Amino acid sequence: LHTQVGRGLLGAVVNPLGEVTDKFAVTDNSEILYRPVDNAPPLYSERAAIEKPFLTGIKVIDSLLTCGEGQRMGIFASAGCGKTFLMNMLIEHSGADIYVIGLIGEAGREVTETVDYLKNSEKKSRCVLVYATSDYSSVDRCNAAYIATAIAEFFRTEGHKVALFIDSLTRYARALRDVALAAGESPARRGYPVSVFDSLPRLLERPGKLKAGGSITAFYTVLLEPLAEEVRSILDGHIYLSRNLAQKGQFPAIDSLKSISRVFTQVVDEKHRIMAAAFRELLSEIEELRTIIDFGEYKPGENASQDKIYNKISVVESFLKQDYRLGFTYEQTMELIGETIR
Repeated sequence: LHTQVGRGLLGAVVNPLGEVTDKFAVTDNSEILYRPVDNAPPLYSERAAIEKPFLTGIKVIDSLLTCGEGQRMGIFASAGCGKTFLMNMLIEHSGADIYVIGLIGEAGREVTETVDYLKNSEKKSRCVLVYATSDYSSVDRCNAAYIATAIAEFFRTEGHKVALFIDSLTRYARALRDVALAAGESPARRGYPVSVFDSLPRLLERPGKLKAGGSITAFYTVLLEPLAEEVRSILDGHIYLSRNLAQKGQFPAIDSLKSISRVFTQVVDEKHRIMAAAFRELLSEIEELRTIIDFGEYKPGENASQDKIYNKISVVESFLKQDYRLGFTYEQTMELIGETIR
């Protein structure tokens, strides 16, 4: 019910008991303080309105799905689809002050995959990893998410721009269902006033930007295969990783036409907003021609409008794809997308 926080956790891997068990980086600072894991959410009067962009360095996101400081964004994918590789990019190419990663219920050579990644990351000195493998109990698998959030909340009160990753909400929700059985309750025959099922919106309401402090921009992963629609109505947007786009060699497999950032128009300016709308129309026209092509109905020179759209497919695909080791500045992204829409 209380856990370690502070700058002394930077570079450390913490287990569901709040103990440091490993380090992927060692830091000068030793500050270790103690805070409760069940913090209340910010009153509406303490939250600031989301109005500043959280740049990710990912071209399709920064242009068409622009995130905001304090936003909570879902990442929806069937494994895999590359959900883990997209998050690695989000860590590597964004510009947060501090990254806090929570691996819930993952097999556990998965955690070493991530520790090893963090061990070689340029952001190693500003990450904290909280983990829970599959051997740990459902109470412990749940507690990893609560501990990661409390750690992130401390850094936000200190004024830091924090990014939080919970992977995954699905296995969290599964462990959450197991915990509910201990209380005698199931999704249909649920408890009141306290159900573990309503622990889900409370955990998700903790991110945001404080008027008197920093911000927590949170990314929650959801594994596709009903959990997704409730999380969908709680969050401020969702990124959809497509089984189709991965098989065709498009990474990141983000389907822009099925993804949205609801604060988009509050966090980019007008000259951005016009280019994004024009590009979204170009994608929609490319898909419609794909189905004309698959139907064997496209013939060059027959329809000048289709021919122009056809010759744009390669430059749009070139903009969409991104080498996972490459990050792009906002100016670079807007310059590239404008040439695409030219």
